[PDB]
Amino acid sequence: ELPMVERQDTDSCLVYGGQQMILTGQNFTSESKVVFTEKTTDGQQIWEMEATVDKDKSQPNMLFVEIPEYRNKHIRTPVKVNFYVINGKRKRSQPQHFTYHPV
Amino acid sequence: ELPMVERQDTDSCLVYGGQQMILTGQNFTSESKVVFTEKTTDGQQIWEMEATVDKDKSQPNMLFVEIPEYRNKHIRTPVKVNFYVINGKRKRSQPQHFTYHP
Ligand SMILES: N[C@H]1CCOc2ccc(F)cc21
Ligand SMILES: N[C@H]1CCOc2ccc(F)cc21
Repeated sequence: ELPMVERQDTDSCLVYGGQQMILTGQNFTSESKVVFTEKTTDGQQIWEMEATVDKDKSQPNMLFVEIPEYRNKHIRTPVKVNFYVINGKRKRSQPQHFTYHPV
Repeated sequence: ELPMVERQDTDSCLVYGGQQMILTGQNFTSESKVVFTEKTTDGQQIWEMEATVDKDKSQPNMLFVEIPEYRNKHIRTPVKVNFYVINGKRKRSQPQHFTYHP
């Protein structure tokens, strides 16, 4: 019943974001949300940003997602972040991995 | 809820193993296990090794893990392996990536 992500077609991009990522998986709906986050090693969440889903193109096994602009556009080394797909208030997918690179 | 791995502070190490890897995530418990694996491209698992967790230091969002020694310390090129966190008999995280170097 949870959203599931089997694959993503994009693992990185420049800090501005603003490019399409395709998620292959299961149990996506027009109410699925995609949420990018980042945590410190000790687990404090220091970033959260919802990503825009293209709901016309998306299908129950295929989500089209616009990668967010990263929290700090002035980073000087690549930064590892996560994203998950969530249905409702609690049914979230496993966390996926993504990397932003400096301009 | 399944174990979830959001971060690892170590992506690789030498075949000796023994250094500490911190995993950041969710739904870890004192019974969580960390299992390293290797499989061929036809998908046959050719290595399985449980990694020792420091259960005193670990928290529900942090696992302190001793990286295992790799199965063959005489390799001459790096080897890609996976690891996962498992609670109970079958509730596992998706596979994470790791590399052993010669
Ligand atoms: N285009 C609709 C119908 C097909 O199923 C989905 C799944 C996710 C989504 F965002 C939109 C849609
Ligand atoms: N130190 C205990 C209590 C806090 O939660 C955890 C989580 C994982 C673990 F290995 C041990 C513990």
